[PDB]
Amino acid sequence: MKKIAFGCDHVGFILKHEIVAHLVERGVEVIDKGTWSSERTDYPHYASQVALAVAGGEVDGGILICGTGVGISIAANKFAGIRAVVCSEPYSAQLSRQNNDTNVLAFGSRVVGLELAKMIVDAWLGAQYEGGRHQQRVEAITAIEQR
Amino acid sequence: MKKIAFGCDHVGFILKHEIVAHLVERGVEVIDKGTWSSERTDYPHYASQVALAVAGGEVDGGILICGTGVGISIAANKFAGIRAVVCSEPYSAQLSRQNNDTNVLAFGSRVVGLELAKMIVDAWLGAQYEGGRHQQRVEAITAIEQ
Repeated sequence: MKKIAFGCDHVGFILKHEIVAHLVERGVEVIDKGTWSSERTDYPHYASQVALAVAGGEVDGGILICGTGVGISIAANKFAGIRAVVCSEPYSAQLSRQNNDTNVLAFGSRVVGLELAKMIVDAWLGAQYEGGRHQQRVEAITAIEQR
Repeated sequence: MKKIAFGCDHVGFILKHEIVAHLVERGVEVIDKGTWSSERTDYPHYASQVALAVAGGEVDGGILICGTGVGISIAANKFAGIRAVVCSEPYSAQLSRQNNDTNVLAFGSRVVGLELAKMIVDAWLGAQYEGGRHQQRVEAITAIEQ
């Protein structure tokens, strides 16, 4: 995860500058997909921008923030080749990389505070997909897509 | 949410008996898609069973349990007509009903303890979808499905 496409709605935006700064500090190139203010806007559009960038290989992964991260991650997961984890603790983030090869992480600005959110990001970026027995399971997910 | 399709893998199974018993205590009729023991099994199959039930209108919603809930909910979200929330607290569950009309709830037997899980289930079951400005956003999720 060297370059990441970032997206958020107006509610997720409250964490944007700090999370972007944290990613730059961790040495990742952030491709910013918006939004750019607290002006009311629709989360599915930003989900699409990040998801398209990840699925099309222009970026290694995506990070998405809304009020809870849930709606924005449901939208992302609708795209083929996207496996998005939403969570409020770092164990789920870490294991989803290890077992599910997640390429998109989401969380909620009204659920997690900033420093917990930073720890979830670190746990996600720090984990490696373990393949092995988990591969046939991940392949089952793809099969669901292409039916 | 009067009829719920339930599914889990062998790790999610550690919460099955008490979560199913709790749904029944709250007057929910549970359609059990398995699994039925702690023998190793693959979570995508139980995701499909629940998703196909919800999508085909056989039940009102779905509940899924694995180690974290994430892989099983990612699988479920790949099905047309499913909006699945995974979480480890009740706020996300509740708001996902209110704003996103979620029809599947997932959580992790290795992430949340039993009584917190019951509270998440209660919040999800008790919340109403509010429609309004949210329907446009939900319609956009469906548009991605095509």
